[PDB]
Amino acid sequence: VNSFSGYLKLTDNVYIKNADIVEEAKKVKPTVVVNAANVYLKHGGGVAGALNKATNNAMQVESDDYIATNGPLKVGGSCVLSGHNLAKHCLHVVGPNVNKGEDIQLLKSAYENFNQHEVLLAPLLSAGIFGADPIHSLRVCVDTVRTNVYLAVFDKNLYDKLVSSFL
Ligand SMILES: CC(F)(F)c1cncc(C(=O)N[C@@H](Cc2cncc(Br)c2)C(=O)O)c1
Repeated sequence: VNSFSGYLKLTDNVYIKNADIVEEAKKVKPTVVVNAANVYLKHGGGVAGALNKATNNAMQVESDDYIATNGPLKVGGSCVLSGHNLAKHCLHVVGPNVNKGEDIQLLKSAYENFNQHEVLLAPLLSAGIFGADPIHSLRVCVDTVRTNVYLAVFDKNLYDKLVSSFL
C-alpha cells in the first residue's frame, strides 16, 4: 500500500492521473520524482522548469555542480540527485527531444532507467516541449517499465485522450 490517490490503473504496474507533478510531489513526498531533463540539466521550462522553480532554484544549483564534475548526460540516460522539498530523490531522465532531431528509439532506453526504482512519480518522457507524441510515450512506458509508476499528466484534455485511446 502506498499514498498515491485518485489514479486510474492502466496495467499491473502503471497508473495515471490528471495532476500537476509539482503539486503531487509536494503532497505525496514520493521516494522518487522523475524530471524530464536535458543532457545539460538546464531546467528552463516544461516539467523541469516547474520542478526547479518549486525548489527555489536549489535543483539547478545542485545540477550545475553535477555537470561541472561529471559532464553532460547521454540522451536516454539519467542521474539520481536530491529531491529537495519535493521527494527524497529526483531521477533526472533524458528522453529524446524531437525538436532537436534526436532518435525516438532512445525513448525506450530512457524509460529503462525507471526499472532501477521500485516506485516512481513521473511525467510522460519526451512529451510536452520535447515534441514526441504522448500516446506513443505512454505505450513505450507500459511496454518498458516493470516497476510501479504513477504518471502525472498536467493537461486534462490530454489525460482524457490518453485514457480513452489506451489499448
Ligand atoms: C502538443 C500536445 F498536444 F501534445 C501537448 C500540449 N500540452 C501539453 C502536452 C504534454 O505533454 N503535457 C504533459 C507533460 C508536461 C509538459 N510540460 C510541463 C508539464 Br508540468 C507537464 C502533462 O501535462 O503532464 C502536450
